[PDB]
Amino acid sequence: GPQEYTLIKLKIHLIPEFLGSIVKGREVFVVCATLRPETMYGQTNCWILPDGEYDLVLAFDQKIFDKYEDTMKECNTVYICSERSAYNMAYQGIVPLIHGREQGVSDKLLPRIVSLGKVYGEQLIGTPLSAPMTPYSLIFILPMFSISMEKGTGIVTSVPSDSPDDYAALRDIKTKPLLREKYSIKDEWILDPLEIIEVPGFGFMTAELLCNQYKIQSQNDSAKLKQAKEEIYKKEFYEGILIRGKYSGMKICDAKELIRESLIKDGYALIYLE
Amino acid sequence: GPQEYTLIKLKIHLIPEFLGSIVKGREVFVVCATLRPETMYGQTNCWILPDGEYDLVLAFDQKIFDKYEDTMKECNTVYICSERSAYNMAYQGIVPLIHGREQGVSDKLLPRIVSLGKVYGEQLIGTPLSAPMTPYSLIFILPMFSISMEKGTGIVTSVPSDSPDDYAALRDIKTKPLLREKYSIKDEWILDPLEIIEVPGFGFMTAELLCNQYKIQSQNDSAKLKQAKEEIYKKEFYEGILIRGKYSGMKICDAKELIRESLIKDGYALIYLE
Ligand SMILES: CCOc1ccc(Cl)c2c1[B@-]1(O[C@@H]3[C@H](O1)[C@@H](COP(=O)([O-])[O-])O[C@H]3n1cnc3c(N)ncnc31)O[C@@H]2CN
Ligand SMILES: CCOc1ccc(Cl)c2c1[B@-]1(O[C@@H]3[C@H](O1)[C@@H](COP(=O)([O-])[O-])O[C@H]3n1cnc3c(N)ncnc31)O[C@@H]2CN
Repeated sequence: GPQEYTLIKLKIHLIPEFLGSIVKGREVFVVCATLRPETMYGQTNCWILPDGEYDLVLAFDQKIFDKYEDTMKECNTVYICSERSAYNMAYQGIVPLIHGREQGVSDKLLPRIVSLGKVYGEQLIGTPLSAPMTPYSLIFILPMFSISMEKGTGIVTSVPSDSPDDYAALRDIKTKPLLREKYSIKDEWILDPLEIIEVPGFGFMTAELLCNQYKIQSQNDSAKLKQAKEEIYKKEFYEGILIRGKYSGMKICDAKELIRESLIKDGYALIYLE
Repeated sequence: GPQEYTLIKLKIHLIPEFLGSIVKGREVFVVCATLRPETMYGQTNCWILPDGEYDLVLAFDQKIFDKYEDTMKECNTVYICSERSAYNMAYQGIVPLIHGREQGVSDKLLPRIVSLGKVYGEQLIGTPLSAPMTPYSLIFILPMFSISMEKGTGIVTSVPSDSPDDYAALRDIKTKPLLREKYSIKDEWILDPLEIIEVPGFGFMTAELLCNQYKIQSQNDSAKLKQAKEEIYKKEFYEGILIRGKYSGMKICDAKELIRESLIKDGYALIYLE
């Protein structure tokens, strides 16, 4: 590193009781790291690690505070993310830090994030979200088992048309009916992929082709997925043509940063480094 | 961590040729991390690791830039510090980042610091510096061998009256005449300690007493130094009375943050986390 990402804010549309008691009326967002802001037009769902443990982090609504109470008064926004990502967010001014009282005495200043609580990925499966740019009104949180808690926020947005991982993990849900009974996954949470990008070689549903081309059978086949992902990434950046949005018609390489800046302008996204 | 520090900017008063060719007319500062902003009244010298390798980092004069040339135009300030500290500075907005061209292709953004070059601590020994708050007009860079390159910036300010390390390392220079011949250390670079803080138990030159009390013989006796340092730190914060500056008369615990904020206001210091 360091590597640069776009942090995508997915707004919880209906906050459940178990969070509502802790967040007390604040806006809550699930926050995902992506390398591909231009693909937000094709989001079908959101991915979380079922046994991942995530923080409920107090965030700026968009200086290190001395009082917990003043931060709590001044921030009306919570981000669900890995503790680890929250610290990176803090260094970079995205969430507040306070001078913590949890250890030591007043002769040292120990900056800490304000974490209201802890939440397991499992508990969030089924949560409705307003996401930017996708035509779907609401998309839903679903389990992905390939998620590393040591990268990004541990939360990942799903664009199955142009991500081999996302295609593979949604297919595992679509086929394996034990998986759906287990996590109590309703049918209406599983949304259809969307055509968003033309790749002149492969057409408009490039992730499925590549998953067939590498003979990928589930989300777990990581060595092959890695090869699919590296191929799709470069070919789509240089040769992919957007068929959605303001920059419809343009190549990804020419539109990507413009799309990213409009998401940032509109409050859907932030620049993030780790 | 994370731990909070004050970054002290020590301005090079006479920039030598070997740096002048690389920095090309820019203001240069040597940057030190301290836990004790209130002790800047007693600075006698600055400490560097002789075989430490430091960056010449482009800094804001006080958004990730796409062009090296625009950063170079917009920044007239260089900070000498460890590469590692510079990255922390970058995350925290203290020095610019650029989208680097050193590896890969334009499909990924790789934020990098702008390092003009490399410099060994040895090469800086004898450099004259304007430091804040000390009565001395100029203080000088000298070698300290206990410095860890994995902490702070690898550069440390020297307050021998109230730091056991600083007292011990200056004494090693004062006594050991081979050490002075080796690094070519002139006499006029070795400045006398200054009384700055009364500790009701020990008086006004508390570091020397403690070095005697722990029977500390050189800067290398780290296990004992650790005990001296932990004792002096807490006793001075809670019981130490300043005899210098605007808050002369006051206890350190009441003056410390006020002093720190005035250094920040006046452009001598910055808040720094690692
Ligand atoms: C690798 C190509 O990634 C692609 C390719 C196509 C598309 Cl359409 C996308 C992405 B990408 O998914 C996120 C993020 O961008 C990408 C970050 O990859 P890097 O190795 O951590 O640098 O991996 C995914 N990611 C982020 N955090 C993750 C985590 N904790 N665990 C597993 N995967 C994660 O976003 C879109 C929609 N998913
Ligand atoms: C430990 C008490 O430190 C004292 C005690 C008294 C006084 Cl008057 C001072 C400090 B203190 O010296 C710096 C800095 O503050 C302190 C940081 O200690 P922590 O363990 O890295 O958190 O250690 C020192 N330090 C910073 N970076 C260092 C490094 N890379 N290597 C060795 N020591 C370093 O500042 C003043 C003037 N020197």
